[PDB]
Amino acid sequence: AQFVYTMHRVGKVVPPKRHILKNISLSFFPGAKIGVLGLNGAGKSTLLRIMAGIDKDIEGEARPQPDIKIGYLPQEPQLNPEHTVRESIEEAVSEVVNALKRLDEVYALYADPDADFDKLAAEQGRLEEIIQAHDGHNLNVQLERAADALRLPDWDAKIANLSGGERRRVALCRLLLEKPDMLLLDQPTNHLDAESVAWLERFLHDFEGTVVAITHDRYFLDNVAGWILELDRGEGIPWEGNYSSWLEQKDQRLAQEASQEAARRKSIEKELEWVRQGTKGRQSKGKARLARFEELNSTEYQKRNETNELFIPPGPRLGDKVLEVSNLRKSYGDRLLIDSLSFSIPKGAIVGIIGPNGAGKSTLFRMISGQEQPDSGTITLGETVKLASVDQFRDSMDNSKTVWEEVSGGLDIMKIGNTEMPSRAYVGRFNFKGVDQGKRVGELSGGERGRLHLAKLLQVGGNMLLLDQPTNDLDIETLRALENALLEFPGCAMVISHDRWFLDRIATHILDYQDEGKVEFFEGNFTEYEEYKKRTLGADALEPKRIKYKR
RNA sequence: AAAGUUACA
RNA sequence: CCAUAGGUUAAUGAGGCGAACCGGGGGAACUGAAACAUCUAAGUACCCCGAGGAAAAGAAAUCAACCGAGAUUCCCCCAG
RNA sequence: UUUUGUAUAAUGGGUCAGCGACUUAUAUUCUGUAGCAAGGUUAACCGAAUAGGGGAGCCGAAGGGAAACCGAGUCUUAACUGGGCGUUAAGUUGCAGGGUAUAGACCCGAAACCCGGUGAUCUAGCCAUGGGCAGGUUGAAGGUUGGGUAACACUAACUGGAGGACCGAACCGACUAAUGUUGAAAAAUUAGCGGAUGACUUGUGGCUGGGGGUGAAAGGCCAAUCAAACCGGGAGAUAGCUGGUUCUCCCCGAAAGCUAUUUAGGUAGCGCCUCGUGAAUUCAUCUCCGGGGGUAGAGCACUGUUUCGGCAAGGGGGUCAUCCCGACUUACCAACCCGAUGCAAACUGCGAAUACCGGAGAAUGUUAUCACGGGAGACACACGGCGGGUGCUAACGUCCGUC
RNA sequence: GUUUAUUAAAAACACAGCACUGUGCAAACACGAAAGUGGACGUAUACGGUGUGACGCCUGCCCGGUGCCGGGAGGUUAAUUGAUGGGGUUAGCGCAAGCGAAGCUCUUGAUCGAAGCCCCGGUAAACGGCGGCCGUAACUAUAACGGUCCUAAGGUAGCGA
RNA sequence: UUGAGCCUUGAUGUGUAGGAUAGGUGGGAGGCUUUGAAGUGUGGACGCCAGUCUGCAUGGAGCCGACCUUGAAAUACCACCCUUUAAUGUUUGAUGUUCUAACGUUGACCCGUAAUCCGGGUUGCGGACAGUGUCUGGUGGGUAGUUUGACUGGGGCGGUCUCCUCCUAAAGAGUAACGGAGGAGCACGAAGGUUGGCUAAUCCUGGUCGGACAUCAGGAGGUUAGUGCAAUGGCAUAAGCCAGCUUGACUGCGAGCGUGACGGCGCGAGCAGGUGCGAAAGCAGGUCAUAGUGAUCCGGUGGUUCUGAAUGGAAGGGCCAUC
RNA sequence: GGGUGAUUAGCUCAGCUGGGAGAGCACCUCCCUAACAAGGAGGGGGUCGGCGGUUCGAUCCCGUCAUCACCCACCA
Ligand SMILES: Nc1ncnc2c1ncn2[C@@H]1O[C@H](COP(=O)(O)OP(=O)(O)OP(=O)(O)O)[C@@H](O)[C@H]1O
Ligand SMILES: Nc1ncnc2c1ncn2[C@@H]1O[C@H](COP(=O)(O)OP(=O)(O)OP(=O)(O)O)[C@@H](O)[C@H]1O
Ligand SMILES: [Mg+2]
Ligand SMILES: [Mg+2]
Ligand SMILES: [Mg+2]
Ligand SMILES: [Mg+2]
Ligand SMILES: [Mg+2]
Ligand SMILES: [Mg+2]
Ligand SMILES: [Mg+2]
Ligand SMILES: [Mg+2]
Ligand SMILES: [Mg+2]
Ligand SMILES: [Mg+2]
Ligand SMILES: [Mg+2]
Ligand SMILES: [Mg+2]
Ligand SMILES: [Mg+2]
Ligand SMILES: [Mg+2]
Ligand SMILES: [Mg+2]
Ligand SMILES: [Mg+2]
Ligand SMILES: [Mg+2]
Ligand SMILES: [Mg+2]
Ligand SMILES: [Mg+2]
Ligand SMILES: [Mg+2]
Ligand SMILES: [Mg+2]
Ligand SMILES: [Mg+2]
Ligand SMILES: [Mg+2]
Ligand code: NA
Ligand code: NA
Repeated sequence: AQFVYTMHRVGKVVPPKRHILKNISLSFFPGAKIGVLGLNGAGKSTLLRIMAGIDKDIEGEARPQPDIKIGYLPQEPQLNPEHTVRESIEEAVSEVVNALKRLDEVYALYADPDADFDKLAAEQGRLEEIIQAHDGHNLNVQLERAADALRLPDWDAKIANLSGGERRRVALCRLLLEKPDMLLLDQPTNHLDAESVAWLERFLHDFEGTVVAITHDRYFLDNVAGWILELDRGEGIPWEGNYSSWLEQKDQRLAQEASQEAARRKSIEKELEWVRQGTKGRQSKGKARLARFEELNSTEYQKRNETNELFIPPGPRLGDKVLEVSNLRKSYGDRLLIDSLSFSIPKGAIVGIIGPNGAGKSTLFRMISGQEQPDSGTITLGETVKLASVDQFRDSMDNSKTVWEEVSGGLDIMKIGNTEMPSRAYVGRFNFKGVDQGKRVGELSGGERGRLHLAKLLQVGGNMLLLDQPTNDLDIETLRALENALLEFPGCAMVISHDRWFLDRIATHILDYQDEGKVEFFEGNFTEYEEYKKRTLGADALEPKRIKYKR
């Protein structure tokens, strides 16, 4: 069984001397499915950037087999805002389109005999060969089939005027149109809804080539992965099994490491007590034991686990009238997202906003924050309400600035409502508890980017929160910390998310989008929402179709 | 399940 | 009945000793390195086996450089 | 002899006579001398063999560059106005001598390491075999006969003769003292002392052998030797350590410092010594001239420390609305400004004498100066004067500078 | 009883007794390149090693450390095997460049890979270990008692200048 | 019993539009089935739930193309086929059980032989285990060879060991002590280069929250400030502070010096080539200076046909830059 | 004589090359109770040993002294 990829002694060093990856020796075999786990900063995206060939700085040797295609989807897929849907899409088939245009230019040869045959007719064969390498002529059908299978927006739509989920779908389609042999995915379900994620995971299970996927979720991982690469601090640990068994193994590993560190502390204290005694005569003391103690005094890497410190500052006191919408309606062109929506938000409530992609979830936040003007108006907030909004996109932070400068603005004392707070203490409240204040925004990882985003955008101190997909790149630990912080909140919050479990653990009012632009509002949590649906239900259970890619 | 004590004419 | 091992009798040799030299089987350490462990001393001292008047080697599956020389051994250079 | 320094009460020598320590291979550099000279010279070897042949070679006349390569030039560099190394000075082979290298390498001297053998006639254990233990005590089990008991159990007397049992000779030891310590004796004698039928003692003969044995275990014993026997060899181990180093005269004449050191008592480069060669009013002294100081002394503008006055903010405890504006007390702690007065290695708005650096001028001085080359020794210093650190303004203390 | 022949005869060694442990016999163990011997012409009521040391009353708590015993799941892991990638050479395609078949080579090293170690239990007549500070009762004299920190556990019986 | 691979035989391929599950080109015409059907009843499998594939039963001659309005055409073969899958083979690999014939036997019997040695022969029992050889991981004071620094008011213990600043240090340099005080093992693509511009600390007076001290205004003062970090020396022409443009934090050299015992270290005008700033004169080969460090060996990386053990390459060397 | 460590609320102790400074029980009030204990609710405390120092911060960093706790004083 010839492998597909190999890494031997692969090591990476980041600023100062930090071995994110140390001695990672691995082989990737045909038909494999690997899920890469770890905390927010472990080095998963680093390892995939190495596997994509983008990073060659590493120590060791990492290489794929020759003439195998690696399709790399990062966790920051960039697209051309000028481009429309088709203008961004065809770049994945640009060879065929460019060659076809060249054929159109060449066809004037047989009209005008200028440099007739010995100069370009021979190259016409090379052009027809590059068409033949693909289907080429039946290309519009390929594009239509891909768009149908991935539920892409119509090609006339622009890219800036696109929802985050559909943006990720465009990136997925442009990646998979290349038709590679090894997929590298960096959180491929970042902004996807339930149907999109289910289709993607079925496709991944069907994929013939190798798949290496980074995921902070567990159910999609149980679906797709064949084995897990833990990727702890420094070292990568393979594992055969499911997420819960791997979790058990991980707790056992961390408990053993904690016990060994405690024993090390014990032995070091004992030997220090020995070192701090006198010679007692003209006898040994001994340099061998001194050397043993000096080498025993070493350094161990503590886990940079976020855990429960996510600091949501308390806003101003909130009256009973918080938010009210009456007959809200919004449409774009001919497709309408919200139609005759009315609801009131009692104080203290967490509102789980759910629905498919581009259904209007983010545009609702735009109206509430006042950046968009509804057709049917009647959005209102109580006079005590102070709004703090967290966007679906992090594209507002200066990647040059450091963490502390970007969060705090450079002022040593930070004002949060009534109380002045030390900026360094406030930043450290968001797990940047060391010299992590010095890291650059661009050099931060995706999960650290989300944490810094929350830190910068919760400082306004509003007692109404408008969080749009707040747990995008976060792992389970930061997710739990955020859930606890949201629970210990005096004000009220509206959270848009696609994590059903995270939304269920905190939501008190469900705002769910449906077809034909109806936004059903339900006061209650997800358990009683499901119970209400069961009480007044409809008889069927089959959502998907799982269309195809090939042919 | 827990439930101790509290000087006399 | 086999046959072999074994036994018996003959003839034929060799045993042991000896100074060095010679071929082989094993093979130190002190010392030097200003310590020492790679390294050196040194394949030396020593032990053992086997010859001979010498012994070993010896007649290219050797060198050399498109010219060539022609088995082995020893001496002087090459060259510290 | 060793030392800073010895009559030293530090070492060595009783004395005589004899012996006793810088040698010999090669190789290399320098000096003298001899021969030839841009040449000199052969080695092995042949040889009627100190000749004569033999020129294989070696050194020299050309260097530069890592090299290719170029060449009285070359290298560097894109190139050098450049710069480094060379060109404008004879070598070579003997002989004698001074060094160095390898050999024991000036002589003597370890404790040790390795190799091969000799030892269990001493002593450790064990094995086979066969001897020794005067004399006297105590009385175990068991047994018998009676009492007993249903039978036992038990009990008495008699018996019996156990025991790493008791006392004590031979025998085996070795606790105490004295003597003896160039002894009667390289461990004993004398007077006492312990065991003395046992894990005893003893004869003869065996067996275990050196990182091995044996050990009722002390590192004990293994031929008067044992934390690794003895004999022979490697072997003249090695010894930065000690000792010793032998005839005479003449000339010059040190150092005990710096730097480095697995280095401090060793060594290396430099300083200082000597010999040779070559060179300049080269060097030294004094006079004059041109310089830089930040020392002694002094001073208090600076950094600090100080006293005393005069102005005096502020600061600490009471008299009050023991919140405000503070409204009033210091026989005041107190730097800030001024007037006086001190102190300072790490203070300076000042500042010598000397010393040092350079120039000129004589006189004087066996060139005293510098460079190169051969040979060293020395790198433990001592005290005294002057300037100081340290110490106690101690030390024949210790550490620097200078004489 | 033994011991430092030759300054130590003792409280030292031994000892009967005790315990732990190994050992199923071609025993463990020891001497020995080996053969083979002892153990033993014995056979777990036997033999070896270790500690303690008649007898009497006893021998408390700690398995965290070191060792030993058991476990096998997972991790790390040797020699082996030599996939894969890279390079050297060159028949040719080019005779300007450069590429490069087959072979042969240099290197790199996928896959396979046991015991140990990590890990999980046990074991102290295995080697070993067996706490602080503060307050508190008719005098502060002391604390039966209490608070708290730490530990693997905090020294029990009995002895004690 | 399995694991893996390979060859066959099957089975399988729901987009939209389309008659309805359409893999790809085919390449061709009609074949299929009658060697018994286009079906009904029945059983399993797949099932993107439409459905097409299937073992059967009497009945056994009709299903699609061809026709085209779809990007494409009609399981209407064998294909070498792609995708998944399942079966018999095939190799191999693992584990297990049985066997005997290697091997063991310190079981019995027989012979050599008048011998509990040894050998041979029968037989029993184990048995490809055990055991040994080579290679290899672990353990291994059982044994062996060694190491285990120096200074030091004796040694040990404590402290120190390299570099920078001041004093000791005696007005040139240098100058010791286990003398007296402190620091370094870096920082900076600006905090470097230039060209312009600018001048502090502290105090007094007036001024909204606002005072002992924030920002403002004017007066004294005159560097008591500042310098990336110790101390010393220096700095107004600022070496201090601000801004524009920038990369001289250049490459090859280098008269001449200073300082070292040397290794080495430092300063440097000027020359050549290119550059930045400035209108120019000019300045710039790092930073106000003095700390911020490590010889050689060995090896790594890039460049250079300098070398290349017959020749052409190459390996390995050298040179340059660097780790 | 030399060396080391500790100092944090009333007590015993945790405390990030910074971030009012924390835990048990003590203390305060209120419930519960005839009344106390125990139990339950609320609450407050601080020289971070002290003058010192590179610092965006000194509790943890920064020489020192103050005290109590140790350790060593060997050949001699
Ligand atoms: N140049 C850099 N210098 C210093 N730290 C860096 C640099 N680049 C990245 N890092 C750090 O390396 C860490 C690893 O980041 P990385 O993106 O690999 O993590 P991740 O686990 O893959 O993230 P995520 O799951 O959130 O996408 C982060 O903490 C990041 O800040
Ligand atoms: N300016 C616009 N013109 C046209 N269409 C627009 C415009 N802005 C947004 N849309 C579209 O309208 C829909 C609204 O989507 P929106 O960004 O509000 O979030 P969502 O789709 O509800 O959520 P999510 O961000 O999670 O996908 C999307 O389909 C989006 O592409
Ligand atoms: Mg040796
Ligand atoms: Mg030596
Ligand atoms: Mg030695
Ligand atoms: Mg022959
Ligand atoms: Mg006398
Ligand atoms: Mg004398
Ligand atoms: Mg001569
Ligand atoms: Mg003998
Ligand atoms: Mg007597
Ligand atoms: Mg005898
Ligand atoms: Mg011997
Ligand atoms: Mg001898
Ligand atoms: Mg020798
Ligand atoms: Mg004289
Ligand atoms: Mg010396
Ligand atoms: Mg002196
Ligand atoms: Mg244990
Ligand atoms: Mg085990
Ligand atoms: Mg040893
Ligand atoms: Mg200027
Ligand atoms: Mg220039
Ligand atoms: Mg210009
Ligand atoms: Mg080369
Ligand atoms: Na990532
Ligand atoms: Na959106």
